[PDB]
Amino acid sequence: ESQPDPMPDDLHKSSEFTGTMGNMKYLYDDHYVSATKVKSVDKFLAHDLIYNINDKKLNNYDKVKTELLNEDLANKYKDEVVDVYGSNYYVNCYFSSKDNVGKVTSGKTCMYGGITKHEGNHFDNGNLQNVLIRVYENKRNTISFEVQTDKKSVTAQELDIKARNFLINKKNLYEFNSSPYETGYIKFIESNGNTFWYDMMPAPGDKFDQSKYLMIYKDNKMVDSKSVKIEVHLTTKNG
Amino acid sequence: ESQPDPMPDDLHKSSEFTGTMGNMKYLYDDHYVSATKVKSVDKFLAHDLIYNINDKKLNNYDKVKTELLNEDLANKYKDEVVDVYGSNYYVNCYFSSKDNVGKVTSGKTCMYGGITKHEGNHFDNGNLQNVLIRVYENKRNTISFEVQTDKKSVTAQELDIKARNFLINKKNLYEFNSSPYETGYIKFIESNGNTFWYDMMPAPGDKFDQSKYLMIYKDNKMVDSKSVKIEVHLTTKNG
Ligand SMILES: [Zn+2]
Ligand SMILES: [Zn+2]
Repeated sequence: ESQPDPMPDDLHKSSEFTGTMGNMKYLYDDHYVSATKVKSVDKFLAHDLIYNINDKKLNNYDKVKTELLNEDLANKYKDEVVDVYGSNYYVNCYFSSKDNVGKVTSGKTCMYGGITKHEGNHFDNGNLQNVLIRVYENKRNTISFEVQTDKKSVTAQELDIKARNFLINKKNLYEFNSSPYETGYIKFIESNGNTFWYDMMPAPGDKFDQSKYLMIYKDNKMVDSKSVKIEVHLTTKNG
Repeated sequence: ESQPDPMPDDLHKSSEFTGTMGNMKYLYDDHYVSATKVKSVDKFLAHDLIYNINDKKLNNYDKVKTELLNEDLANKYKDEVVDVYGSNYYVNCYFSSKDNVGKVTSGKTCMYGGITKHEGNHFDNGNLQNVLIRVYENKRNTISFEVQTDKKSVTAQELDIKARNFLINKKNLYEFNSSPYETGYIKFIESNGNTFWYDMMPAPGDKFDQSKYLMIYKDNKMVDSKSVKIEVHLTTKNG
């Protein structure tokens, strides 16, 4: 039922990415859209939902569009009061068919998934759940830290974003020019036996497409915060 | 992330099962445990939960034990008000360490999974959701029918039980001595892209172990009733 671990050549090597690593760092360093108790107002294409989410701090947007895997997954959340959490982008972000290619977008932002039902998804006493992350550097458990969440069923996105944010500060996961690591993947292990992973490095080439990379969250995958296990496996550029 | 379709030899052939097919038929023909708004009262082993569920019609039991994949999945539902639906058995059903091998059990019954949270899992107007089942006989769509459920997030077990029950009556899926079909599998396709299947035929040999066969529900797998697709693929013994 689950997805097997990555083989040597299934992973992206950072040395084969000749572009700016700061484009990857931008997506995980204190960067996220967070909304509370909202309902869908409109749709652009059949598989997406548009929301009226305003940026409090920077005020870079007042409307958010999130793409889902298909029409079915979108219509499931169309008229639901939900909470939103995910990594947004502006380059090649379209809300209408009259938008040209290369659009940088003004007060609107785009993202994938990051949707959870509001009703019945929070802890009884208004507490926060601690999720433990185990970090492996060259098959050696160097450090372990905890991220928090107010959700019982949380998207894999929220946990991954919070895990990378910490790693950028503590271990310099992503820097402007490059990365101290050659390969890296975040693996999720559910209490129902299901496992899956995400490639933490950008595809080979001199260009980085943010909207193409964030498609890994399109499926809106969720995990039980109390029982899920998370492992980050990294390998240094040296040895 | 998902499970690939079965290869020719991944499936059980009914001609290689020299036992009584009525043992398989017994588990799906108007046979199921159904409970409403209950909470766990005790535990036998670390991965299971015992409930006070009484049989209304036949009164064959007043206590039910359901086994889950592990301690984590069990402790998740330990203090939750839940609804139960699944296929039960009595042969080799133990509730204590003082139970001998081959126990037929009196007023107690055993099952796997079949657990869903009660709060926030029912349709707004008190309606029932119709789930369409597509039947393929020798790669040919012969018939299509609908099963019903009062749950938004239903276990794969409840749907499979209801699908087989209909097929036993309409197509004689399982009979006492044998089966008109050589192979058969029920495939689930989720709106999140995940797919998985179950083998509908008993393992080769002259003996049928009901408790070993029902372990396919141990993981307590659930699907979104409104968007899930179900396909039953069968092959006749002839051609
Ligand atoms: Zn909420
Ligand atoms: Zn209920």
